[PDB]
Amino acid sequence: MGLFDRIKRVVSSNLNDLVNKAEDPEKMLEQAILEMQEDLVQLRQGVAQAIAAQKRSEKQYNDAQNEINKWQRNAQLALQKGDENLARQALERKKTYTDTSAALKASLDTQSTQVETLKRNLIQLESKISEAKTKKEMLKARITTAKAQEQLQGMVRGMNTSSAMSAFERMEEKVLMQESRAQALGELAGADLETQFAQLEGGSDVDDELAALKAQM
Amino acid sequence: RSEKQYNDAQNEINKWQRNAQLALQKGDENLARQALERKKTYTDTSAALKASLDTQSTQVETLKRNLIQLESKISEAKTKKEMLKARITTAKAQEQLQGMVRGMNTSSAM
Repeated sequence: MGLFDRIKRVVSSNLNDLVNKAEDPEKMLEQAILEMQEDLVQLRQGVAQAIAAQKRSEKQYNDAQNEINKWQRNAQLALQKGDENLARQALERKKTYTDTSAALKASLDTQSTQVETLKRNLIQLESKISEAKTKKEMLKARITTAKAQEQLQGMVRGMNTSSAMSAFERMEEKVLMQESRAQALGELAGADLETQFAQLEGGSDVDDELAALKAQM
Repeated sequence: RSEKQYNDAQNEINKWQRNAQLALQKGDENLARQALERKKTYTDTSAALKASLDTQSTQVETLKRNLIQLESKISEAKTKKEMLKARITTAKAQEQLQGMVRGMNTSSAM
């Protein structure tokens, strides 16, 4: 058991590197965004359920409030045309209705309080997804730039990592060597001393003539 | 695209402030409260988005500079190519100078 663990760790490292070779940032950076949005959808549906529950609760509040006044008006009618007992019954019912309405509003308040937090959380979700979507577009351009920035960095005369400039440097070297050979075929001939001696006298003639002509003028 | 989104958010912030104006004129306090609450979130979003637009511009600056350097290097290489072509065509016959000396027989013409 102290050896099978090691074997399985080695196998797992093999497989994990075999996979991490396949991952490609350009497509993964978009699949991640896709899944994030797909989950935001379900969160939205949950918030929708919560708000619907709140709406139903407030509708019940409204119905109870309406019936309270309905029974008060019917007590009015009873007292007008009926007797004291009928008004007593109507008022007794209206009391229970008012109690129910107050008790229900007491909870409607907290329901609204909770819905507020839910909506705020959803807003934060949307902001985070937007930021991630911006970063995706930034990094895609970074990728497409770095994929060829090597073709700047190979421009230096030293490194041969860019065959495009390597086959240029080698050709330049070959041409320079060819010209050097053709020229040195002269110093082999022995004309270098003759050229040096001739130029030791001919070099300053132009300057001397210019100076003399300036003096004359 | 990022800066366009910034502009849209900035526009809608003022739109909601104006609608709060209208609510306070004709409506009630709760409507203005709702409008201001929405405008707060819009302003927060706009500021957060500009915070990243800044760095995006910073990166684009470096990218453009690198491209400029690329173009300069290619121009220099293109100049060297034309220099070395003439060097080649000269050295291909400079042997017909160097054979002119009385000693070497490498030039059958002389």
